[PDB]
Amino acid sequence: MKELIIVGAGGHGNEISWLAKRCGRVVRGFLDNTVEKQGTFIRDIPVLGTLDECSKFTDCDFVIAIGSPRARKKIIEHFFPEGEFTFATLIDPTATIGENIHIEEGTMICAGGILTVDVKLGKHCIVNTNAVLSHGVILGDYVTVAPNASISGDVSLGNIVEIGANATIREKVSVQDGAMVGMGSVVIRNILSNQVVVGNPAKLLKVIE
Amino acid sequence: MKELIIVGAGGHGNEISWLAKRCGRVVRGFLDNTVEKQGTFIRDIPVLGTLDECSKFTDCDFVIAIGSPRARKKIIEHFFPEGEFTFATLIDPTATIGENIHIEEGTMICAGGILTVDVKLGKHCIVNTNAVLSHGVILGDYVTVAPNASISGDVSLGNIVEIGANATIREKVSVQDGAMVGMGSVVIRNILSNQVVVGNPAKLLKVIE
Amino acid sequence: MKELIIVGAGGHGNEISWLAKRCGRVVRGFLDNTVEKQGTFIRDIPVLGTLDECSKFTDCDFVIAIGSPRARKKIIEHFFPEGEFTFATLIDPTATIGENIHIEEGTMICAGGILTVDVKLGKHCIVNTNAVLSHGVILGDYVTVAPNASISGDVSLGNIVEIGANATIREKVSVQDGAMVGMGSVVIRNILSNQVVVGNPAKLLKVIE
Ligand SMILES: CC(=O)SCCNC(=O)CCNC(=O)[C@H](O)C(C)(C)COP(=O)(O)OP(=O)(O)OC[C@H]1O[C@@H](n2cnc3c(N)ncnc32)[C@H](O)[C@@H]1OP(=O)(O)O
Ligand SMILES: CC(=O)SCCNC(=O)CCNC(=O)[C@H](O)C(C)(C)COP(=O)(O)OP(=O)(O)OC[C@H]1O[C@@H](n2cnc3c(N)ncnc32)[C@H](O)[C@@H]1OP(=O)(O)O
Ligand SMILES: CC(=O)SCCNC(=O)CCNC(=O)[C@H](O)C(C)(C)COP(=O)(O)OP(=O)(O)OC[C@H]1O[C@@H](n2cnc3c(N)ncnc32)[C@H](O)[C@@H]1OP(=O)(O)O
Ligand SMILES: Cc1cn([C@H]2C[C@H](O)[C@@H](COP(=O)(O)OP(=O)(O)O)O2)c(=O)[nH]c1=O
Ligand SMILES: Cc1cn([C@H]2C[C@H](O)[C@@H](COP(=O)(O)OP(=O)(O)O)O2)c(=O)[nH]c1=O
Ligand SMILES: Cc1cn([C@H]2C[C@H](O)[C@@H](COP(=O)(O)OP(=O)(O)O)O2)c(=O)[nH]c1=O
Ligand code: NA
Ligand code: NA
Repeated sequence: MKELIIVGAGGHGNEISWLAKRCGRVVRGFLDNTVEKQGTFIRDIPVLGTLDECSKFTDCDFVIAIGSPRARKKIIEHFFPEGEFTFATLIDPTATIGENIHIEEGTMICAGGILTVDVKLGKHCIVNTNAVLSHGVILGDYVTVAPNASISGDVSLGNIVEIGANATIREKVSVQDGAMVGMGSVVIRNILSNQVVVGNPAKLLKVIE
Repeated sequence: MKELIIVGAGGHGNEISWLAKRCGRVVRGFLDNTVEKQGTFIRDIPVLGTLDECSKFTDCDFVIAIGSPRARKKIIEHFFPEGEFTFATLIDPTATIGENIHIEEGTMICAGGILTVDVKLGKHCIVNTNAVLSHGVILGDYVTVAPNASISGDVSLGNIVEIGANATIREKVSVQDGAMVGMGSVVIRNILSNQVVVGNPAKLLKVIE
Repeated sequence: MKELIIVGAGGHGNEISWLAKRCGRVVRGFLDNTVEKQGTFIRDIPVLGTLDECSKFTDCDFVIAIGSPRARKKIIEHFFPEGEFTFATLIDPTATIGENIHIEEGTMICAGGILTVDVKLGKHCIVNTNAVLSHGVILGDYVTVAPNASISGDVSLGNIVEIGANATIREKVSVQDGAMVGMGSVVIRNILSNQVVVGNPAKLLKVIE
């Protein structure tokens, strides 16, 4: 397999370098724009430079290890024009991937995650540690599912949706593009575009756009 | 082992056909009363007919893959008179079954579930994906534990109890027959028969009967 | 390896005898002060006597299998003077221990627990079943993390902190010494010393000292 460039040397990039290693991949390094991170390492893996150096590594697979759905979309749209780069799909050896699971390029399925049956993910999704996506779940592009999220059957998550840590989503709930579910929320109603909901039961906090 | 008939071709039957396959079982097919499902398949496995065709398959093990505790009880009482049929016990290879675990016929323990020590389950129980039953937990017959439920030590769950996804139950809590705990509930008090409780902390919503 | 003495023959000691067995350890027995437990067993393992018999077993490793952080501290300070005894570190074969994980003596990591990267634990910590400690998490001494707790990145847990079952802690939150987070709490603010917080979102209930 090609060596991997990880975009993002923060908390998510730290954990995705670990995922890559567990997947048997060689990480060439990170690209990160943070001034303080130039010349730095995570566990023997160098920050090689800024995102505008990505054209130096067309021989590598990429993943965008940045938790914010919008930040991944923005990076793809600016730095990764269609067909110029290839993207890894990283599935932790301890993740459970069942039957009729469809996962598009750039997606990261972390340790202990469970996707049961008939689950569809778009490009550059994240399913973090110990999260569960039950039967018939659909994710759009650039969806972030945080650790321990509980995504019940037939839930639909639009593009650039974020589901916070240990939140719970009732079966058949639809979450429209750009919405965010706070950590620990108990979601029993559909959510409209760009809405942030929090609490038990989940209620509208604010709109993100 | 005998081939398996799965009663219920909905969301739970979909996931239990997957469980059966993972357990090395051959699923002969589903029985389901849904008109729209006659002549249909889940992933190469046929809906063979209606529940009143169950006497055609006495050479098979059965499981009742229907999430509603009352629906499983009703099906057993009408269609499965004592000693006429045999029932599978399905334990996912990725479920953790510890020591002095007692599980009665027809029970389904799904992927990533954990039963630690001194746990007792009655007949036709479901412990769904990533749920944890800690030391001394007792389930009656026809108990449903949804994905990611957190059932602390020495909790007692009566017959036809349902514990919703990612709910949490305080140690030593008793839940009397027929009660339901909403998804995400934080249960710190005993629950009486047929009560539905929701929220954090869990409070009485309504009575189911 | 040395045979193990487990201090505490209650619910936690029951589960830690199971952990020890899974770790390939031989448990010589329990020490427990409970009058009713003298001459009793858990699953072929005897209660040998009271804690003041610990000097009879300097040839054994010890673990303090008592959930209360303060009870472990009190037992260590009274019965286990510095350098007189050795302590086991027990990590369930189904726990995931990632890279640059530092765990001090007497710590118990239970079945399905996940510590990702750059996690530091002090002495006599407990990480119970299916809990997740994400990148950069730091635990002091005598920290209890209950089943299914969701401890996000860069969270700091002081000494004698207790995090209740299936609680969720927002990234970068600091919890000062002696605080307790109720089961199912959604913690989005720092917590001060000896504070008990409950609920969604977590709010001050009382002070423990
Ligand atoms: C490995 C990893 O670490 S992956 C990362 C895992 N982390 C997550 O999933 C955390 C996701 N983040 C959240 O849930 C945040 O709490 C957010 C984004 C919803 C809101 O954060 P902020 O915009 O900083 O909101 P803030 O904390 O200032 O709170 C504003 C109000 O909303 C409430 N609130 C905010 N978040 C939540 C929540 N998750 N649940 C309940 N109430 C909440 C607050 O109580 C406050 O109410 P008030 O006006 O009555 O005081
Ligand atoms: C693989 C799988 O998918 S397995 C399936 C996993 N799914 C589950 O576990 C979900 C279990 N279902 C639930 O928890 C449901 O929310 C139920 C059954 C408790 C209630 O559903 P309904 O009867 O449809 O109640 P409904 O949604 O109309 O809400 C009624 C009231 O209760 C409240 N409420 C309902 N459920 C909950 C909940 N889980 N938590 C908090 N509040 C709740 C609502 O906010 C509403 O309050 P209001 O009167 O102030 O508006
Ligand atoms: C394998 C295993 O079993 S490991 C063990 C796992 N167990 C745990 O993690 C449980 C931890 N314990 C808790 O969370 C407890 O609920 C505690 C310690 C916070 C409080 O317990 P107590 O001191 O007995 O408080 P009590 O139950 O009397 O409730 C007092 C008030 O706080 C509220 N409250 C208490 N705990 C909680 C909670 N976790 N969430 C929300 N509200 C709570 C009650 O609703 C009550 O409010 P009121 O005054 O409005 O009636
Ligand atoms: C949005 C964005 C972020 N970054 C980097 C800056 C930070 O080091 C990193 C984000 O790290 P951090 O803020 O910890 O968040 P995350 O959980 O997504 O890792 O991403 C870029 O290099 N370019 C970008 O366009
Ligand atoms: C109660 C009941 C249900 N069913 C079928 C109808 C539906 O296809 C199926 C239930 O599917 P569904 O409604 O998705 O719920 P579950 O989560 O339990 O699968 O069970 C019967 O065939 N007979 C019965 O007596
Ligand atoms: C605090 C303390 C407890 N114990 C014992 C008494 C009980 O049997 C046991 C605690 O069991 P229990 O009360 O079930 O709680 P836990 O979850 O910690 O097991 O610890 C001692 O023997 N000495 C002590 O100093
Ligand atoms: Na798990
Ligand atoms: Na959870």
